[PDB]
Amino acid sequence: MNPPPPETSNPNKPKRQTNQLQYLLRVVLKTLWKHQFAWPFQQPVDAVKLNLPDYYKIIKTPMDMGTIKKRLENNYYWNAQECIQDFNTMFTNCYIYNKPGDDIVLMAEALEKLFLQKINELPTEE
Ligand SMILES: Cc1sc2c(c1C)C(c1ccc(Cl)cc1)=N[C@@H](CC(=O)NCc1ccc(/C=C/C(=O)NO)cc1)c1nnc(C)n1-2
Repeated sequence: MNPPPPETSNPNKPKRQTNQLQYLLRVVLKTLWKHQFAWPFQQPVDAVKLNLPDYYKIIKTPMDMGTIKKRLENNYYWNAQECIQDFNTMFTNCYIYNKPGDDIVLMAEALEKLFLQKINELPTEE
């Protein structure tokens, strides 16, 4: 069975808007989301439909861009680092579960290259 998805709303979690978080939505997420290779990462891994019964035995901190998108739209984060960590968790999970040269790894690598290029221009905090 699939686990519940990561939370995207929690009144107990401190949060704010920052210009860096705005950039993470308007530049970083938008750039990756529209990419031809985005689709496997646009929602949680459905280990039932994909017949990956071991997925959530290996991947204990799942993350995906659907979750990130909702978190950004909900202003769920306190700082840019929290959101950058979610992106890196997503990429790392893919590399942990899969193997070098797999199609899904090539897709993650293409998205990660753009992620790195955009994060390199993260604005200074206002
Ligand atoms: C909806 C999702 S989420 C997700 C995947 C898919 C289809 C994929 C995946 C996505 C795109 C591509 Cl091109 C190949 C595999 N992988 C699995 C992991 C997975 O099933 N591995 C086995 C697998 C199954 C089918 C193919 C098909 C190739 C093909 O060319 N189809 O004809 C290859 C390996 C995986 N990991 N991390 C993520 C994220 N994924």
